[PDB]
Amino acid sequence: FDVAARLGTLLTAMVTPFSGDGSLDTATAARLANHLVDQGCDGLVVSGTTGESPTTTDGEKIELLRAVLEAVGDRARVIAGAGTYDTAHSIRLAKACAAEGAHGLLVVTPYYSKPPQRGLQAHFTAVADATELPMLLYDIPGRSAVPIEPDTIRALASHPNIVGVKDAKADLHSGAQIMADTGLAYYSGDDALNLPWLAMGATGFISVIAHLAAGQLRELLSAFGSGDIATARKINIAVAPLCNAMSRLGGVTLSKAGLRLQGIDVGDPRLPQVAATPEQIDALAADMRAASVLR
Amino acid sequence: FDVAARLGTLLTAMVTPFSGDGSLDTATAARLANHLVDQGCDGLVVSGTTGESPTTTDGEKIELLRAVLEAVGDRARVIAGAGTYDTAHSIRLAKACAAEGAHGLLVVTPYYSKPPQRGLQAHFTAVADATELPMLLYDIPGRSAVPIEPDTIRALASHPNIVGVKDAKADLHSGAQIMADTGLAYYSGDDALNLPWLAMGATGFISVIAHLAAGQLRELLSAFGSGDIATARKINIAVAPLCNAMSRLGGVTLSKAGLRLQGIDVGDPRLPQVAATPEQIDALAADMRAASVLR
Amino acid sequence: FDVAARLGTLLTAMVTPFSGDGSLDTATAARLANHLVDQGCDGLVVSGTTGESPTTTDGEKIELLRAVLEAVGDRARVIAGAGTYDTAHSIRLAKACAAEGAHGLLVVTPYYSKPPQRGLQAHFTAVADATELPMLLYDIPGRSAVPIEPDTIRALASHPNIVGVKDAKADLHSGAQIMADTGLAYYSGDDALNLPWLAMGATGFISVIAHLAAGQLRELLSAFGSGDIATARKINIAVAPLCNAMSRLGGVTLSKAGLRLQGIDVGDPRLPQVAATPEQIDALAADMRAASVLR
Amino acid sequence: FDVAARLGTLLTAMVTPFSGDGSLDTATAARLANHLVDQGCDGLVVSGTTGESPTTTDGEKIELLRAVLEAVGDRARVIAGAGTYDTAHSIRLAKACAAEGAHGLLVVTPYYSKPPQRGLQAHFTAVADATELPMLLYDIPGRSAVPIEPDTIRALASHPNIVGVKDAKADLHSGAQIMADTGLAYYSGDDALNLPWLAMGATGFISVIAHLAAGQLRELLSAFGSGDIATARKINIAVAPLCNAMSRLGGVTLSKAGLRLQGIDVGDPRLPQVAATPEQIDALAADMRAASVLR
Ligand SMILES: [Mg+2]
Ligand SMILES: [Mg+2]
Ligand SMILES: [Mg+2]
Ligand SMILES: [Mg+2]
Ligand SMILES: [Mg+2]
Ligand SMILES: [Mg+2]
Ligand SMILES: [Mg+2]
Ligand SMILES: [Mg+2]
Ligand SMILES: [Mg+2]
Repeated sequence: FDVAARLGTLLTAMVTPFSGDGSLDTATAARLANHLVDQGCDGLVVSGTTGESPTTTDGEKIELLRAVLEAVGDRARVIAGAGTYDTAHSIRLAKACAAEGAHGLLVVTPYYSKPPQRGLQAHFTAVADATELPMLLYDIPGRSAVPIEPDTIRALASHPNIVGVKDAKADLHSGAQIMADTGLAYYSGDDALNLPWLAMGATGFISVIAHLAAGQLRELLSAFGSGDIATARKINIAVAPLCNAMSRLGGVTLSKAGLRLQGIDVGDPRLPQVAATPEQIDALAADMRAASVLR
Repeated sequence: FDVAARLGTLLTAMVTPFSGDGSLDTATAARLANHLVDQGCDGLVVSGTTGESPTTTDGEKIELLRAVLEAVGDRARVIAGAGTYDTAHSIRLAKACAAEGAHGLLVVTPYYSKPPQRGLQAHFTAVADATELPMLLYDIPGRSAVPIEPDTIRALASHPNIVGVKDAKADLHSGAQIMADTGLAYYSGDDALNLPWLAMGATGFISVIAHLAAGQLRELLSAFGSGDIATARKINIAVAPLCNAMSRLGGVTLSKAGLRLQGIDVGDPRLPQVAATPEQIDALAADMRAASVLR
Repeated sequence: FDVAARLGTLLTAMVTPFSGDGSLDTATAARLANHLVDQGCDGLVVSGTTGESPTTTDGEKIELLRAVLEAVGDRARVIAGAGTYDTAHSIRLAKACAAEGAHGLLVVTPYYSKPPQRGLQAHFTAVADATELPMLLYDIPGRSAVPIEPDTIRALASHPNIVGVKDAKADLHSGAQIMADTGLAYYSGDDALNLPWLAMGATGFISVIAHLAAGQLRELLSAFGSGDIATARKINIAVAPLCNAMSRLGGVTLSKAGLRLQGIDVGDPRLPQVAATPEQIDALAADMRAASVLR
Repeated sequence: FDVAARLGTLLTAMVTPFSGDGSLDTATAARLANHLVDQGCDGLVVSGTTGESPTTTDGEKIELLRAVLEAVGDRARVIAGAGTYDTAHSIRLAKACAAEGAHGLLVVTPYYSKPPQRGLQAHFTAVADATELPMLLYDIPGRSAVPIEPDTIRALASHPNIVGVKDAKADLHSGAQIMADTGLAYYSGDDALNLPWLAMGATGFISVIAHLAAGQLRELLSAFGSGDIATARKINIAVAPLCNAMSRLGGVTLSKAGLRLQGIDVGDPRLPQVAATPEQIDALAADMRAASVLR
């Protein structure tokens, strides 16, 4: 299994565009997907956290997945977010996404209900048992309120269909050892730690700021891969203001406001997420100009 | 607004009983509701966290609410959990619960997606606007990954339908000041802090261990309310092993295993929650014997 | 052993007054000690955290202890802070304080170096063996970077000289069980949790805000003791602004600036602690007016 | 100012050897210093955290510094740990260390007392003003209970003697931006993050596991410096078991037990730190064999 070829190296956790009435806008979704791949992404995650998976319906997730596969599926990998805090629901979503032709699944730690580690294991195993797709665990305790503990990640690595981890936990030392011991592929799921994750052996990024700076993140991956760490560091510093704006706004608000500033209107977030205020737009524009992604 | 009369003073966040095949068991739900009210609860919350709100459908929640209202609605207050991380969904569920005849709503902080405080305010206001029912905010950052900050609670207090807070944040000092300044009623949402919350002015408990020890928690409330803090303290120590077991197991696993030990089978949890192991059952039984609610 | 009589019920963790040249001001220490006892304290802790134990010498600690014993030792209990992160030093200081006539010892968890629990346990028992004085553990992981875990506290309880705990860890449920199981006396070491700790069985307070509001805290203890929880709650709200100021400033800065505002100059802190800025004094005076301890 | 030449690139935060009766063992300190430099360290920190700075006297620290300077000062850089939670004491120690011929100073964030940021700034400025030596800030909030906030680091960067940071805070993103903006040199102060810190631009390591594996850490620095990240990553994995053992034991217990296993007896720790148990020695020996530093 060639993870870089099968899932990608630079993915955006793409926003889900909404029309002015809040409804799903698949035409803009196809335009945005083409834009992000043209800028350097070789894969996309649809209905990740940044895609507002909490506020879209099953039917909207499937419509979006279909539109993005049609738009870019012949030249980029399209990974479907399919996990929730409900194992039966997650299985239904995984099967539906496989039926549409998703290239892989991203499955987040069940949030809010804080299952024990053996419940996390049974959950992820049940989802991995539901389809033949390659599956990435998505470890984000800062959102889900429980981590996937290292012993649990290691147990899940023995599943033939679980191929890697999108990490937003930042235990770089543990991830390095898991990668060495199990061959799971790691993706950085926190843009601030993209470069440290590459140092520890990560395959690539599942990025939020790639909405705005995909070309530079592609240059960073290439520079690092060729051993030119000084250039990778310089690019990382160049895009650092975008990580700073992400910390202020969150990925959903940042991505929808930033794309608008770049001339790609993707609508507003759905409640309880909120659109950036005029003052926040002004501060975001300043960071984007500093990062050379806005005139 | 007489919160103690309209919502209760001892509520159980009732489990949702499932049959052996995992389906909803409304017959057992009615039997359990009657048991908990006969043992001392003057209200019940249906489809709270402990009721496995993540893994039940809208239709199951409504069918359960109807069954519990028909069983105990003439002699106890029935509060419906109606909040998720999706504002549009939360509004639909609140309206459906009001149409069934719920006496009040429990609305948790949107989990996982980490909206900003102004998004929380818009979310809670939208849900509070949706029906004429009294509403409790449910502040549990250890599950939802964001708190309701005190400025946000104070802003929401002026909504005519928002009457109180189920607190699982444990900021007793902040809650005391909010109670004093706004008149919001507070309920303890963490059995470990039941007695500290009463000292600070809380109206009562929305309890997990009341599944097993409702009679003693009623005595605790009566002892504290009569001025016999020493006896309230002794009762709190008596039921402390149940709080310890809840820390080990979580409320869902604890409540379903403990009720089975007491002879009221309510089925097992739905994944990703899990039934207690044999070792956990033995340790739980020991705590229940220590708390005089078994054998 | 009568802890309330031997150690007290309302203690101030007294500041150490410094003269204009920075030296120890024992005349002001005696004046302050008399003031705090006259206002309602029945004991004092000298060279606690609030007494700037980090920046005073052993000789200054002994001179302060001597001055306070002379001033109030016949009508109040004087407890000496004697613990550091160095077991040999802690033993030396404990012996010197006992030789001066201290009535008891306060011994903080070794800070910074993060010993394992068995090292903490060896440390505390070695200090407890050094003198025949009664000793309080001081559990403050937010400062020392490690807690005294409950199994460790329970093991230390069987030492005859270890009679209680000054708690700044806020695990009210664990402390309640430890008091019931072991008979250790608890003192609130966090003013915001004074009333919760009383509800769980604490003997009293080792207080910072008693520098400014000792009379009201004595009234709180009396009201709680007589079962007038409504009055205790009302006093607790009345002094809450002082707790808020303490959260902004820390105890050392708050106590020295607040005493100065009340007309009792005790000098300024030693670096790295700092005196309140002009705007901090303005904000502190507002909280003191709200708490009725400043005109 | 050539930080790599003036302070080094691979430093050990060297243990302080004690004799059987616990007294300072300067002959063994000189022997250990020569060993660590021969193995690849080009500098040493004496009386850091791992050097048991909490439990040694000023006189012992100066005797140790004198002995280590005599042993290796002509061919390695000898940095003196000079910071405590007492600014006046820290200044005395810094001046005494400069008088002995130390090549630089390592100054930890004042621990336990939680000064505000302006107090930290005044503290570090006062210590930096006390000598002509180059000085490293040591940011370790997990031990000291307060961080050096980025604004504070940036303010201190302007001091001519403050030349860099030993980081154990792990905010790699902030450290990268600080290095870019100020030119401060960063050293990894947590072996688990050595490789990520190099990726972000760190100058080298102030290491604990270098007591046992200095040769491999030197190879790691050399491979990374030459752009051979794959080899650096493989060496980092090879020594990862030592980082795991550090997490279980702490640096003081690990280093003294591991050196003894290698045939370099440096005595035992001073209370409250403790010597490894037989079971801990067995588990440590397994990790050392895995890392190829024990037969
Ligand atoms: Mg939904
Ligand atoms: Mg659902
Ligand atoms: Mg209305
Ligand atoms: Mg209201
Ligand atoms: Mg000293
Ligand atoms: Mg004795
Ligand atoms: Mg004892
Ligand atoms: Mg000392
Ligand atoms: Mg400088």
